[PDB]
Amino acid sequence: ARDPKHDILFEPIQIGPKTLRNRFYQVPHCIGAGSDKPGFQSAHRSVKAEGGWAALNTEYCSINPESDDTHRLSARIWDEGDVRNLKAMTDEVHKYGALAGVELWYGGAHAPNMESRATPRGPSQYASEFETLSYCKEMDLSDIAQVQQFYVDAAKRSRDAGFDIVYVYGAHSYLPLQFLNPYYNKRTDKYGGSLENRARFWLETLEKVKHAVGSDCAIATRFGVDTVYGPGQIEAEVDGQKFVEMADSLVDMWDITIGDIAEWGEDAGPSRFYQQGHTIPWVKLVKQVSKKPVLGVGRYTDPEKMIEIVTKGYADIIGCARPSIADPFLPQKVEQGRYDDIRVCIGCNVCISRWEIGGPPMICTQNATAGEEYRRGWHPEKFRQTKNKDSVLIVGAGPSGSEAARVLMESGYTVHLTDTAEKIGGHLNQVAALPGLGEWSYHRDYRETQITKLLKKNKESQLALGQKPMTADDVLQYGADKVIIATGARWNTDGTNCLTHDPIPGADASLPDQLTPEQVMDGKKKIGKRVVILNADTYFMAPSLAEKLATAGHEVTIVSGVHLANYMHFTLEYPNMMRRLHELHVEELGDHFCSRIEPGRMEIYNIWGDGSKRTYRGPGVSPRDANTSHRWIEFDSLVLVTGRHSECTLWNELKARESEWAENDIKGIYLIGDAEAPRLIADATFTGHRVAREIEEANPQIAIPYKRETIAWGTPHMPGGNFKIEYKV
Amino acid sequence: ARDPKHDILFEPIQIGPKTLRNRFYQVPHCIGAGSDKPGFQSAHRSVKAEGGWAALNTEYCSINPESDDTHRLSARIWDEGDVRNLKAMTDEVHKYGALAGVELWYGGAHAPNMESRATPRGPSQYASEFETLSYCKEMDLSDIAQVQQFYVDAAKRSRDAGFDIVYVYGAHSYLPLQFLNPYYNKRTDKYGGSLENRARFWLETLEKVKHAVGSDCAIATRFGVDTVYGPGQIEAEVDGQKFVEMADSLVDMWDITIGDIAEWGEDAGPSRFYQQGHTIPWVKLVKQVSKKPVLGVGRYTDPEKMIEIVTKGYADIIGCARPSIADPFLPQKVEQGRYDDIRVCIGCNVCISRWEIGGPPMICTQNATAGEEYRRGWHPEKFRQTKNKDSVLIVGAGPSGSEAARVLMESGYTVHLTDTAEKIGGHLNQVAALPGLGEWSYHRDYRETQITKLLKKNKESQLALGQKPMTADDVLQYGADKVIIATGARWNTDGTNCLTHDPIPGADASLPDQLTPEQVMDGKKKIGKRVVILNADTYFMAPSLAEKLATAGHEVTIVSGVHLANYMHFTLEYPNMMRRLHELHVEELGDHFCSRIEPGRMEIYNIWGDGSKRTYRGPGVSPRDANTSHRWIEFDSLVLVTGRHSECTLWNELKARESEWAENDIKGIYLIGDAEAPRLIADATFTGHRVAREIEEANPQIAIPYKRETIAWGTPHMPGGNFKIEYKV
Ligand SMILES: *c1c(C)c(C)cc2c1nc1c(=O)[nH]c(=O)nc-1n2C[C@H](O)[C@H](O)[C@H](O)COP(=O)(O)O
Ligand SMILES: *c1c(C)c(C)cc2c1nc1c(=O)[nH]c(=O)nc-1n2C[C@H](O)[C@H](O)[C@H](O)COP(=O)(O)O
Ligand SMILES: Nc1ncnc2c1ncn2[C@@H]1O[C@H](COP(=O)(O)OP(=O)(O)O)[C@@H](O)[C@H]1O
Ligand SMILES: Nc1ncnc2c1ncn2[C@@H]1O[C@H](COP(=O)(O)OP(=O)(O)O)[C@@H](O)[C@H]1O
Ligand code: SF4
Ligand code: SF4
Repeated sequence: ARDPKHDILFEPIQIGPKTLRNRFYQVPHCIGAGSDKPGFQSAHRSVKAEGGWAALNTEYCSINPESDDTHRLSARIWDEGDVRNLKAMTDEVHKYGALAGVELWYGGAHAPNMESRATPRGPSQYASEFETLSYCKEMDLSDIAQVQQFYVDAAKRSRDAGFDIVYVYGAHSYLPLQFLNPYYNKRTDKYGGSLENRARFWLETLEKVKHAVGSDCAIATRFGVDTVYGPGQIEAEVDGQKFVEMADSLVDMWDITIGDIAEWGEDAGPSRFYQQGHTIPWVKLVKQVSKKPVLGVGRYTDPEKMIEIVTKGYADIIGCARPSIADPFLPQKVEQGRYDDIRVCIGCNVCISRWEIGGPPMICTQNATAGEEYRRGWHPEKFRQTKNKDSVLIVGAGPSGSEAARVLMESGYTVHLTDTAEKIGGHLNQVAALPGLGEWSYHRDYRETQITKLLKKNKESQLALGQKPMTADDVLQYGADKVIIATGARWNTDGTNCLTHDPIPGADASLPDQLTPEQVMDGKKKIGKRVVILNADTYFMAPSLAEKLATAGHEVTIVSGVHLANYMHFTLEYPNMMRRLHELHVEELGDHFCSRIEPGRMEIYNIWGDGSKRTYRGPGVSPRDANTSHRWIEFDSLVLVTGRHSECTLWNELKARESEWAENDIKGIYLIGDAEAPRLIADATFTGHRVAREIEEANPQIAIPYKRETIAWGTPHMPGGNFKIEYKV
Repeated sequence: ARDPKHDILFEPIQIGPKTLRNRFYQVPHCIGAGSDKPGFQSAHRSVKAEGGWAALNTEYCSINPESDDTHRLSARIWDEGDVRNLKAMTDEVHKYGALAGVELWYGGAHAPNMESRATPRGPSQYASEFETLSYCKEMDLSDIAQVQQFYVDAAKRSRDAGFDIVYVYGAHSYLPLQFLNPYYNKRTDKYGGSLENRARFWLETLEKVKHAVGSDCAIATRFGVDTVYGPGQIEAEVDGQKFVEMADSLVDMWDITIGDIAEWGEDAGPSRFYQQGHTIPWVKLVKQVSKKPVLGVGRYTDPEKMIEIVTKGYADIIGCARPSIADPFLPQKVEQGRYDDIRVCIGCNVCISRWEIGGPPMICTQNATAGEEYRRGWHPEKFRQTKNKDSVLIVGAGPSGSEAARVLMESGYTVHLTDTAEKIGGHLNQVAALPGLGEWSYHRDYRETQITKLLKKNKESQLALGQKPMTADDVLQYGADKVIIATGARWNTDGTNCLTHDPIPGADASLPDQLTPEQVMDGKKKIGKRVVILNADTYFMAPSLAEKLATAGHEVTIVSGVHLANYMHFTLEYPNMMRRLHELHVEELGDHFCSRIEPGRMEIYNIWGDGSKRTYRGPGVSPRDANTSHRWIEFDSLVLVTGRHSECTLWNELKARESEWAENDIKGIYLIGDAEAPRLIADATFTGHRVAREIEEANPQIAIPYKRETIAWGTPHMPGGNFKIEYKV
């Protein structure tokens, strides 16, 4: 039964000329579809509509080619061709009884315009702090009028495309906020200086947009009410509440964020630094002055926390981005009282990393169907049922083997899942114990819960933990029709790394003064005072180990041959991670790698130490002057973070005996997850989901084709257009 | 007329079953189109076919989704959709009598598969040294047979698509090279160990592809004959030549490069480091052993250098990528003896920088129609002719103003171009005087030459240099119908920068101990011994000034608030630039910026010195602990490289008197290039090209729409497919 206290989340609420059916609201978020992948855009949003979300929004939607985010992918509403592509989404969302919203965007200099080559315009000329080679033209009064007109023409196309909700977007330090914020706005005319003057651009845009479409569409606005930068950008109790009072009469609904664009991880709070509800102290300030409905995101996954912010009067509506990606059916699950089916977001920001890299589609660590709904036909809650009695043995219960188990049981198969480990979750169990990573637990907590539930409904299925390791003969004599090897990866013990692909002389994790991540996380092997971490990985392991050891009292130096924490730029974790290492006194030596190791010392070299001039010097000889930067540094312990290898011994043994499978009635054995190749957790989860989805295909080791959303030559994007080459001569 | 010694370049040569009409060959190169923008792909290659190139190749062309380069854009030949898209290019290239070629690609772990999410396969499992989070599965024998079959199926699709030339691609350390090269290949079976074994994968692939399509298509191979890394990878006189001998009977034509993928600026050599012909010492080693036609790229633009390598017997064919982008008509121009019309590539690698960023279309510093042929209808050598006698005044002869003059004169307009400078070229004249950048001067040399010749045939046009600066009154009284303002930008003199968008206290380049780039390049202002460069720019200025200053004997420290030379990662200059700074003893302080300057000293701070934990602390205060890393450093001279600002005073004065334009018979005044917003040189050039092409449009200040190559919802990419959402249930 639904807890009756949760009934309030299912009450409707008026927003201008529209009604939201409940309090679950998907705020605008990127997915890597834009107006470019209309199947993905429409499936991803309409699965959530079917899942019960009251309103579904596009990501940021450019109003004109001079706000082109290429190389990143935004939605666009430039012309009739975009109207058609985006209407595929509004039509589909409407079929499930939800509203659709579009977030009208203009970036100023933050949009680098790499496709359009156009010049962005802004309140003053500046080079973007985020796109540092991108500059804008300072607007004159006619520029201001013409960009306001872009907004009006876009709002009109938006109504043509079937949208119910139209935003003017002034969060993440985009144009309306640029004019509001003296960090950007240095004008001394009537659009700069006092708050009334600084607000003028956004207020006139709202008035013009509302005048164009507002009796048909709700006019929303998204506002970074505090830049979380201190004085000198926007402060909630200085300009923020006061802007709200100025704009309140024009806005049908407030959508509130904090932070800027360069560090928008302050908005999309990674769980490493921020808990559910972290934005409350700023967001709550808006309902203190607004007489309109208000939401403000804060990684809300828990209906207990949701009813708290509503009954205490801090927000009227529950806005979510990530939680809707991890679980498009979150609302229906709360409505039906299926709390234990809720697939809770871990705030890892892998979904965001995709968009930040610029171009790739979204993926999600929890939800292997995000991005897959359209092109592979994978609905998160509906699985093809087996028509046979086949059984599957799965060796290994980390993200990949556990997801395979969950999906195969959902599809009706008999599944035996086994692991030496005491509990489900494989390498994630030690990872989630790293400083800050505690919520990454939820990935294996969800799978433990679901697998336990699923066992009750197939009676032949089985979960066996803390078992002896499976051997090739155990597998061969197990009795399963098909077998999945999901045995994971381990960190290298011998210095092998992506720069040289070879061991490092003297590297050996069995020695008393060297350790792998696993040995560090296990916490039995002694670690001395001075610790060097030798790093050839660009994600979280080395910085997380550095933080762990430094908080535990060690003097830590990281020697990195690749850009330290580079992938954390994309998950937005990097700025706070670097501040954390700095507070903790961790020393960083970038651009160095290690050519050999001995007890208590290691030799390092600057990676740019070879001569700059290449000549042909013949065979057997380097074409550059020799690198003479080598020097010795000391340590008491050396932690090797140099890369990973697949644990695929068992697979190798079974394959060498493939001639024996048929006589043992084994029809197939497949290799997934880290054991095939070291993957992101999201991608290991994906491989388990995919093999389970395709377990009946000719070769389940290899994905079948997905639908591609690429133009077909001979079909013009513009309706009635001419697709042929035409020179202007 | 053509020099008779160039006649050799126009002799045909047989390659297997096909005939090249001349010795001008466009090797495979990225353009940002692949099979996804079939308009762009077909227009870009077919203009060159019209321009006399004997063969035009697609870029690297994936044979299967488990070699997907997303976020970077490759061609693809995975299915019938791609066959239709690429056939637009083969049909268009054939219309002009050239051969069309495709480059069959499989990247191993170098392809990060961010769209497909499939697992790449390789000779041994490694993490790519270029994509450092991307790992492959080690190939067993069936894997090898399967990937070989992918090449075969792609080659059959290629013949369907109408290609004449099919490559097995084994350069830039892609898969055939990975099996060849013990840096990657650690196998101990019959595909590893000896040369014969290491070559077996590439040899079998060639035999299979030749078998499938060889009667119909020339089989070419691209080979990184030396990795330029010394022993430990491929060396030309060790494995290189011996491999050519083993494969010679299978290959119709050799296409030779040097270098790997992580540092492929050794192949696409930047003029900063490499002259025309820089590859000859390695390339000529192939004809020492091969009996087949051979080419090897080397930034060839001069026909004198071209006949040298053919008459000496070092190559049979002139392969080009960049020269063909700068001038699609280079071969016709040589054929007709129009040497002074040749637009010579400057080796800036801005074209490549787009590809490297991942996703955007190619652009070109010399050729402002690259990427624009299809979507704007801009042919590089055909100009719509004016039908009126309108005159245009152009103030400033830098890359934008001189491009605008050139195009307007080619279009039949009367133009008067004026500048205070003694020579055409604007800010490029000092830029090209920086260490290594002398070849960048070709951009202005081309325009100086072209403008001089256009004046001889456009008799009412005029060039005036060494002029007094134009004032607003001079412009208003000048007598032109239209005016273009192209007055450029300057480096900031008060510390204004992209981090704070404000001046720095104490910054002022009028002080004797502080200098701008222009003051350094001018050479008059004295510079002291200890130099600090303060940098907030990510491209070439700060590194290039550091080189110049350290080579002149100064002790140089670079304090950089942004990632130093970040943009040079994309131009492939970064690795030799860092080696150059290291060998000159230039010190770098990354992650710091500057809070105030005084005579001989400046206060710097660590950019990550703020506390890592954000909390609500109310207005007037930072949400984090204070940054306490501030410290002073001394200098004798401080070079300010903090950002640029438009020089738009003349513009602002004319706009302030817009009410007088009609009295003075001025129909419009437009603002282009760096004076509208500081741009890359390629983009400043584009703005002048654009306004010239669009001088008759309603508002030439703003680009008209271009044709968009994005899918139309309702049309499936696969012929006969179903575009509608369908779930697998
Ligand atoms: C993209 C990505 C994938 C994320 C998760 C957030 C996001 C994305 N793109 C956005 C955009 O197009 N416009 C916009 O206004 N906001 C965008 N976001 C931020 C998102 O809307 C939320 O503000 C944050 O994710 C925090 O909310 P929550 O995920 O904790 O609920
Ligand atoms: C992309 C880019 C834009 C550049 C100019 C070169 C290039 C690109 N992509 C390539 C790819 O798809 N396959 C391939 O084999 N080579 C590719 N290239 C390298 C190019 O082919 C030449 O080897 C170099 O540019 C050197 O030749 P040149 O430009 O000096 O004539
Ligand atoms: N022979 C084996 N028998 C049983 N379990 C195994 C065996 N080999 C490895 N495992 C288990 O396989 C799991 C792989 O999990 P993990 O490393 O998280 O991989 P992934 O991320 O691919 O899911 C580990 O929990 C490990 O205990
Ligand atoms: N008032 C003026 N009258 C004539 N020329 C000017 C005036 N102001 C600036 N210039 C010239 O304009 C040119 C601008 O060139 P440049 O800086 O290279 O801009 P861009 O990169 O946009 O082409 C310089 O050569 C400069 O001398
Ligand atoms: S990738 Fe991590 S963050 Fe993003 S929605 Fe999924 S799960 Fe939450
Ligand atoms: S961008 Fe530069 S290197 Fe590339 S083709 Fe054009 S002029 Fe040559």
